[PDB]
Amino acid sequence: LSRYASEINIGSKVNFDPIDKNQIQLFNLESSKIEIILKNAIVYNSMYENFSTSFWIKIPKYFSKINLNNEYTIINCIENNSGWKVSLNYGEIIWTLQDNKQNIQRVVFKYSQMVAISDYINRWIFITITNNRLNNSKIYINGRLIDQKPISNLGNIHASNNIMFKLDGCRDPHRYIWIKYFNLFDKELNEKEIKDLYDNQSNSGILKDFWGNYLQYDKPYYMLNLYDPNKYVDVNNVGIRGYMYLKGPRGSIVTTNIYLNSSLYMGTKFIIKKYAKDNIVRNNDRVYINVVVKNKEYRLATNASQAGVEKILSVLEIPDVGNLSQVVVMKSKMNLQDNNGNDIGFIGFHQFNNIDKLVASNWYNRQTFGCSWEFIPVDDGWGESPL
Ligand SMILES: CC(=O)N[C@H]1[C@H]([C@H](O)[C@H](O)CO)O[C@@](O[C@@H]2[C@@H](O)[C@H](O)O[C@H](CO)[C@@H]2O)(C(=O)O)C[C@@H]1O
Repeated sequence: LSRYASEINIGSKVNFDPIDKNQIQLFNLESSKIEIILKNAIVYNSMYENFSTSFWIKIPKYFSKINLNNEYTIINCIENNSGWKVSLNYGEIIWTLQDNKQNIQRVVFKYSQMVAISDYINRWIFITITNNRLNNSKIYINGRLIDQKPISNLGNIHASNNIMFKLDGCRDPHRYIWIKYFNLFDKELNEKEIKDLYDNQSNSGILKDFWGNYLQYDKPYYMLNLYDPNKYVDVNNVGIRGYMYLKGPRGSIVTTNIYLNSSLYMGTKFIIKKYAKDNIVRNNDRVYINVVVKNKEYRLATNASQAGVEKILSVLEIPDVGNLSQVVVMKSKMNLQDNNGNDIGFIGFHQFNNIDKLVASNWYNRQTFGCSWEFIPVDDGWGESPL
């Protein structure tokens, strides 16, 4: 789907996401490419006309020293040494402009791999790049302005007729990217236009996992509580006599001079089960939550007749749930309901004798709280090994 091109050439080694066919995976392989041939009107050739581009990208973590000092192109629109391109490097997204007089200007976005929880590593991020031929070129990340450089000294920019989506110059043989929702604009977008594009293309009716992919059923997720991200979920004991609690701190995954992050595959995984025709978790879906303890699934539930508004959650055997409250209404996070269809509360945590146990409390519904979760599945772009 491209309203900019008359011909779309797809190499034999382009992979498409089966759950979300909008997502395109381009490998560091020579047939892993998509060339689009712009319509004659969309082709850029001017000294004064402003233009802007936007796209979503998910960049896997850089794992080794073979990734340092290796700027490689991913989106190429340069012909006869003139035009624009998007390139990548170790912890960098790079925008480059070239005129017909060997003038070059680069605008760069930088993110670190030496952070506990990154917002960019192996996660979908919205990139917007805007260009005002009378002053500056700007790069936005998730709608926030990051950096800007002057381009007014650049003469005529005759871009290419084609746009080549392909990893070019990359020395990492395992390297790939995910890309979707490429767009071109014949104006300099302002912050509000970028803000609206970011929200419009977010698919707010579908829940997303930690990496930005669609939330799915029968997919094991490691849980992260956004109020205190240094904790992970554990199960004291299975049965109505045990509870779920948040214990910390998280571990570390390290590779010297490359990355130092918190480990994400920690704690008892959650598995979302269907209750009330695909494997996509949408807003207001009523689902079941299964929790694995020692490689065995059990049903998350509680006894809402317990004292206090904070209803401590237990992990019971599925055949032995009885009439205990278990239905969860997913929301884009988890609103546990009783069998009467009434809210018991958003799933969060509450301190009980120095133990931050997971509770379902309507105090959240009344009122970032302890009910803010992220679902972290195993992903090749992260690289960690599940313990
Ligand atoms: C005590 C503390 O430092 N933090 C609280 C936190 C804050 O009250 C608030 O979210 C700051 O923005 O809120 C959390 O705790 C809640 C309790 O304060 C409340 O009485 O009961 C809640 C459960 O029904 C919940 O435990 C939270 O938002 O989860 C965490 C912490 O206690």
